Amino acid sequence: QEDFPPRIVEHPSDLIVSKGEPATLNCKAEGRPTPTIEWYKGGERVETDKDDPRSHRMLLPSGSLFFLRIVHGRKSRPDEGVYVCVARNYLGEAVSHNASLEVAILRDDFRQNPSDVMVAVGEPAVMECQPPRGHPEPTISWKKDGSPLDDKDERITIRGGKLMITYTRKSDAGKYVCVGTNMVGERESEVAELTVLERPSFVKRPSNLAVTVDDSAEFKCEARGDPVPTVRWRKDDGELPKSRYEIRDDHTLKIRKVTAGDMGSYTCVAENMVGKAEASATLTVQEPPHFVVKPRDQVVALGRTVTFQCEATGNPQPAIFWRREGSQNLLFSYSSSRFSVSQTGDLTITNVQRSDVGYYICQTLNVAGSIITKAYLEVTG
Ligand SMILES: *[C@@H]1O[C@H](CO)[C@@H](O)[C@H](O)[C@H]1NC(C)=O
Repeated sequence: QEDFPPRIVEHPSDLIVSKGEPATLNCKAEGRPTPTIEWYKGGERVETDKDDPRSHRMLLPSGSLFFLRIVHGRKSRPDEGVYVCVARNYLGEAVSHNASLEVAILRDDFRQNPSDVMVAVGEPAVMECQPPRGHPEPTISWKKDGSPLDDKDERITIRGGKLMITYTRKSDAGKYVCVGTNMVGERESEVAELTVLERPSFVKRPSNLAVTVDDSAEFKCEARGDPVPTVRWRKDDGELPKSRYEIRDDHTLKIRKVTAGDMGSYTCVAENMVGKAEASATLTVQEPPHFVVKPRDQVVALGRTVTFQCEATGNPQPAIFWRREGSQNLLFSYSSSRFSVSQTGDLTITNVQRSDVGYYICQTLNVAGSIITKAYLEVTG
């Protein structure tokens, strides 16, 4: 067929190429005679090996341009740019579509590094990140203690450049890093430790104690929490007894040679940086009984009613009971008879008879002590 002008069949395609690696910008054209190919970087002639065999750019018989390496530095940049191939034969000129030849880049320092988080168990946890500068744009991923982290958990959600934990479990604690990845490689960010702190609480709390005079007293107290909580005893109404207290290694409070006045309430206090827990117990000093009111010997006329007063005060409130001098039968606060004992301790004999004559013993007792006193009854006409 009679000679024809050039017609570009294949055009050069845009290309992003890794730091120092060969590149190929394809360009095929038809025409008779075979059209000579020339490359132009923004209109300027590209000096190839088919111009000077010292240039790192090679023009192929297939009309394609091969780059043996990519030149990108702080002083020179002759490979990066916009290219067009031109097919020229006996009569005619063909110009192709343009193509880009950009160097792939990925910097070191991050646009935003993940920061540490100190939360309580259950509180949500968020982590912010932005990858280091890079073209094409780097893709964000996360790692927990070397191993890669997944969105798989219902709570864990990775969106854009954020990490969200809806509720924290102790198991989420650890060292976290943000990974930026494009074609150049990977960049692992700065370590952002996440700590799951527990508020203070009591494993074993104090028990209310009743202890008599001169005996020692013990109040047990064990606490938990992360970080390990400091444990310190209080005295709600004053201070601890100088030279009479001792805080053991187990955290238990001991008051030696107890004397009334110690009688009150003591508090165990557990405290850490995330919270504070308190627990109370009372100490009961037990004083032996003493007679407020003692019965007095009295004469009652036949058939009338007599009351013998007996009132006592001790710690705890001491119980009271009567008994006739020779008898075994003990009289308490209610079968019924003419004899009765009031709640406060008084004995009342109703419709008296000559048989009722004699001493009536009053007896008070509590865990600490016991006291006795009597009074005579004289039945007359
Ligand atoms: C590349 O071709 C486009 C048309 O697709 C044109 O807009 C642009 O100016 C050309 N680029 C250069 C640097 O000449």
